[PDB]
Amino acid sequence: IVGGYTCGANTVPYQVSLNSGYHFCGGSLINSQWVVSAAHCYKSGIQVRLGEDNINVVEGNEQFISASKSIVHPSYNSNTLNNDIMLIKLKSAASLNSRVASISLPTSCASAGTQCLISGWGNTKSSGTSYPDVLKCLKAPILSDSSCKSAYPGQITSNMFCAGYLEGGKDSCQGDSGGPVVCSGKLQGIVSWGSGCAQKNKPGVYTKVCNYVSWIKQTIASN
Ligand SMILES: NC(=[NH2+])c1ccc2[nH]c(-c3cc(OC(F)(F)F)ccc3[O-])nc2c1
Ligand SMILES: [Ca+2]
Ligand SMILES: [Cl-]
Repeated sequence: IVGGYTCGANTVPYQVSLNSGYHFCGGSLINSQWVVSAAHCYKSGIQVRLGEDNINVVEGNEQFISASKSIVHPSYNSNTLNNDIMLIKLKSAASLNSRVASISLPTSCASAGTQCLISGWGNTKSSGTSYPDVLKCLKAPILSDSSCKSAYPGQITSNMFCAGYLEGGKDSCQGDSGGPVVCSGKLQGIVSWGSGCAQKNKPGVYTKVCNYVSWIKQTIASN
């Protein structure tokens, strides 16, 4: 997260860290045995780490659970990143409390201007790499479709939305991929891609979760 702030320990209880010997992506806990992340974060050997704040120190509240399986959207396109969403089922269910909790899926899409919270352990420099130990947060608004398409002509599909600041300086970045974009208590986006991090007129692009709720429900109901 570039231009963000320290969230504070366990203030974002649905945030998870996907780990393979190091943190490589974020994700969101939606029920005690399922996590939602981005399809481009897919790899084998994933351990899901819940209740984290400093990812390099065991401080208490952490639950490390292995992934039993990851389900990448069948229409995911790695070249356009269209349908960039993945579901991860946990080997055991997580113990939910106030430090570990799931987030609700939306019943309707969010509109432009909605203020959301983006969090993650990704890079904090727009020019270079500084990876934080603790969770960083950024409050950002959803932009209009016209400004988003004007910023990335021919690259935005109906399953994507832009959120951020056109003046540059505040944005999600590499390492934040797969994590949550929460607006009014509902998971509306997943960190997907952007051109560099916090560059002027190059906002972040997020997977539009309201377009996948029946797919998430049907897939969880059959696995
Ligand atoms: N500007 C943004 N809002 C943004 C957000 C997530 C990103 N994730 C990545 C990303 C970049 C990668 O390429 C690199 F390793 F060459 F930096 C790889 C994975 C990523 O998720 N870039 C990103 C940019
Ligand atoms: Ca820790
Ligand atoms: Cl276009």
